[PDB]
Amino acid sequence: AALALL
Amino acid sequence: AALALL
Amino acid sequence: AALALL
Amino acid sequence: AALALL
Amino acid sequence: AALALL
Amino acid sequence: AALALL
Amino acid sequence: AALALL
Amino acid sequence: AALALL
Amino acid sequence: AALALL
Amino acid sequence: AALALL
Amino acid sequence: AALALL
Amino acid sequence: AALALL
Amino acid sequence: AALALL
Amino acid sequence: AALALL
Amino acid sequence: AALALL
Amino acid sequence: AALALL
Amino acid sequence: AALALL
Amino acid sequence: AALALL
Repeated sequence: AALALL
Repeated sequence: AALALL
Repeated sequence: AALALL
Repeated sequence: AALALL
Repeated sequence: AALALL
Repeated sequence: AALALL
Repeated sequence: AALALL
Repeated sequence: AALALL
Repeated sequence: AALALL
Repeated sequence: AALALL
Repeated sequence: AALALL
Repeated sequence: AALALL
Repeated sequence: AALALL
Repeated sequence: AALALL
Repeated sequence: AALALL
Repeated sequence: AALALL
Repeated sequence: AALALL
Repeated sequence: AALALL
């Protein structure tokens, strides 16, 4: 899994 | 922005 | 699965 | 924008 | 499935 | 706009 | 199926 | 506009 | 089936 | 079935 | 507007 | 099923 | 707007 | 299922 | 906005 | 499941 | 904003 | 699970 909050 | 690869 | 909120 | 690939 | 809200 | 491929 | 609201 | 292919 | 509201 | 109120 | 595909 | 209120 | 795919 | 309130 | 994928 | 309140 | 992946 | 309050 790969998660990003930008 | 919010991104997810699952 | 691939999710994006922009 | 909201995008989903499932 | 592929969903988009723009 | 709202698009769906199912 | 393919749906569009524009 | 509203389009459907079923 | 193919439906359109324009 | 397909229903529309416009 | 109100749309339904059933 | 697909429902929309716009 | 209110959208549902079921 | 996919639901949206916008 | 409120979005759900279930 | 994926939920968003924005 | 409130986001959940479950 | 992945949760965010922003």
